[PDB]
Amino acid sequence: PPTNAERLHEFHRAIGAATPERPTPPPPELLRLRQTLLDEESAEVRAEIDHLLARQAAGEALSAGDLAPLAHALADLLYVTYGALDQLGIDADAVFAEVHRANLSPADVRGVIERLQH
Amino acid sequence: PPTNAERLHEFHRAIGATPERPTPPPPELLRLRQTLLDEESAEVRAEIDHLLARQAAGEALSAGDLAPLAHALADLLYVTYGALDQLGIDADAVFAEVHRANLSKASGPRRADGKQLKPEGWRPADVRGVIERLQHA
Ligand SMILES: O=c1ccn([C@H]2C[C@H](O)[C@@H](COP(=O)(O)O)O2)c(=O)[nH]1
Repeated sequence: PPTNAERLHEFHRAIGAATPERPTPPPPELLRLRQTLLDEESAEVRAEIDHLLARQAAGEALSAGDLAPLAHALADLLYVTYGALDQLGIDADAVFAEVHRANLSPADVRGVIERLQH
Repeated sequence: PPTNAERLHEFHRAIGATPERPTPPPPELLRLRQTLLDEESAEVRAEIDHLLARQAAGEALSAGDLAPLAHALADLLYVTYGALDQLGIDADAVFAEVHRANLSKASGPRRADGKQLKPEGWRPADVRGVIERLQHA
């Protein structure tokens, strides 16, 4: 099964978006787009959390189905976060794995980037 | 090979914190996840602003210079995956549904900054149906 990071690679290739094989310093325009998309989706997460909190405050008993907009927005946020890493040429899974290693047990992301060049 | 969502599950088992099926959370837990999302987002925002300033000064960035951004981005994945896992929601099921509906945008126009937009007749992911599938075994 494809990982979510590999899925981003498929998406960018299907839309004609830069998706380099190895870590690649980016043009400013790429950085600016990635910041915009991250701001867009994290605002949507925030708004969907605010709706849940407001309903709960008024006594509503949330159902599982009631979580679908927030889950959708959280997945959208994953999507643009992975997307930033993909457009930088950086294997997100390799960086996530090193972060996970440190949390589970210090993350050397600089070392992962260096290794990804080769 | 474990996915990143499954790694978050492992991490939550290791620290003593999560449901198997979608479960409405207590409000305090929501406020907590928002706080964690807000802290890692701000790190990402400042690091990109950091790199943008260096380029505006004329610096040619190297791949090595990308490590704090890559680190901040992975921390953001971690707490975003963590949010879905504490909700009892399988991130990979949701993501696969979001992904299929993003692939279907390929023929749409593009915004000036490069954002892919939706073509005529596009239809969104049915994340409600994913939740119901997850809720009902
Ligand atoms: O250039 C783009 C345009 C869209 N998306 C994905 C992120 C979200 O999953 C979703 C957001 O699209 P909008 O609903 O905001 O148009 O599409 C990208 O990854 N890159």
